[PDB]
Amino acid sequence: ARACDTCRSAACTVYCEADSAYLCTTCDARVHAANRVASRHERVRVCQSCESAPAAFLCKADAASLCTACDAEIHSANPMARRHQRVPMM
Ligand SMILES: [Zn+2]
Ligand SMILES: [Zn+2]
Ligand SMILES: [Zn+2]
Ligand SMILES: [Zn+2]
Repeated sequence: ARACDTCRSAACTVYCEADSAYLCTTCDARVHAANRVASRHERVRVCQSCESAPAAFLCKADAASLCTACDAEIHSANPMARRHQRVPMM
């Protein structure tokens, strides 16, 4: 798994575009509790397939938030995966 950019001792779980940062859950809380300005940052779950990119699609059938590339790889695999309905997370 991609490491947290601040603590570099835990797997990242969220991605913050404004900070351009992959963060584990505790570092995410510490960074955005710092003040009201930071607390407005919108964050997204890190892809649960590759765990190295921000997720862009939620697939409830797979119970997985996936980045664009993992979403395409997983759902082109075969005709059952191809019918999965995903929710754009934007
Ligand atoms: Zn961390
Ligand atoms: Zn942020
Ligand atoms: Zn991915
Ligand atoms: Zn799926």
